[PDB]
Amino acid sequence: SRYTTEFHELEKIGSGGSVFKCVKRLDGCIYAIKRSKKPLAGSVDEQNALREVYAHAVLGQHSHVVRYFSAWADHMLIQNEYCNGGSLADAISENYRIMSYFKEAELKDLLLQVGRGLRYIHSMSLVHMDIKPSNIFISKVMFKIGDLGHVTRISSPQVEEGDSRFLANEVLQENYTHLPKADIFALALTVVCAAGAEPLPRNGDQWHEIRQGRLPRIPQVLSQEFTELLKVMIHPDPERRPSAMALVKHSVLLSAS
Ligand SMILES: Cn1cc(CCO)c2c3c(c(-c4ccccc4Cl)cc21)C(=O)NC3=O
Ligand SMILES: [Cl-]
Repeated sequence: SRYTTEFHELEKIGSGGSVFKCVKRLDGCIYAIKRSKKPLAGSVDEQNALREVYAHAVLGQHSHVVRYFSAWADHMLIQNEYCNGGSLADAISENYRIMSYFKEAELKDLLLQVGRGLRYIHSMSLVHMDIKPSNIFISKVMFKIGDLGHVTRISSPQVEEGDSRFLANEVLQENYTHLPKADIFALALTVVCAAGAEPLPRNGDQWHEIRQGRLPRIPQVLSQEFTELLKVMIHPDPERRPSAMALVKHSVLLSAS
């Protein structure tokens, strides 16, 4: 196999199939390589599997999207940029336990970086559809969007919904008029997680209350300007939320730019 002869496996970094940290023998370099069961040819699962690859391959010029090098094929493999700093989810678990979270200046920088990623994705007429901390990777720290498995075209009539902790009500209601603002809503909840919040609910009354536009408790004092920008980003009306372009140019974020 090309995987075996081309790469030396260093360590398993993800299970689900598996992602390994590998050194390509020819270029000396470390890559994250994801191995999955190859779906039946011409199936709906294969189409979903191939969109991730097509997405990766138009989304390779961006500072805040994980770079793609190659993909090939009873397994499919994708070889991406290895991010040395881990996921934002793991940074956020380490913080949780030590009672020291991202401070406001770092929450702004996270928000702005990912927001530039989404601006790039959105201007490609694409949407990500699973923005959450386990799909933001760290490598000045850099934040990069990864895991392009739910990526779709912006006017798509059918959608695979992302994680329910981070899901906009209108997407759940099957309303895809404003898909870009689903990414916006998930970015805000991602930032709240990073600020120190309790694990987000997956359903039930607390789930609904957030979808009414109310921020979860944040165990630290943020400026009103900043808090207000997070709240508008979870507004029940997707049209009231900022576009990624509006986000990155927002005055609240100027001091991060
Ligand atoms: C579980 N896991 C951990 C990591 C490294 C964090 O230090 C990781 C990465 C990726 C991916 C990934 C996600 C989705 C599709 C393909 C890949 Cl290679 C998954 C990763 C990826 O594309 N780049 C990564 O670093
Ligand atoms: Cl997560």
